[PDB]
Amino acid sequence: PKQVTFAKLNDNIRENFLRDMCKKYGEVEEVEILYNPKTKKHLGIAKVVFATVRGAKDAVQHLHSTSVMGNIIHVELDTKGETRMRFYELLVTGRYTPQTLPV
Repeated sequence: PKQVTFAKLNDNIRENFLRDMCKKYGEVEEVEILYNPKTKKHLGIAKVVFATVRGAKDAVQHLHSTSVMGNIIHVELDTKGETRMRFYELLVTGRYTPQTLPV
């Protein structure tokens, strides 16, 4: 369980921002913001894979439900990205918006 899913990220948070915020908790191996692949709209969700279990755990512990860039973000362990997959489906089809995603 080294993979973490972020949700309700402000659309001014891209890879450099999220990498910087996650490196405080441990080495970071992959960071990816998800977009609508046609319109390029930021969907507020992201994948981060940490080098260690401890990095992912500490990042979730200290970032979940914190105020970042003016709203409360959602951060959770997502071992195979299945939770983020459901988030993606709902967001990229416009069933919800990035800030109204049920979490």
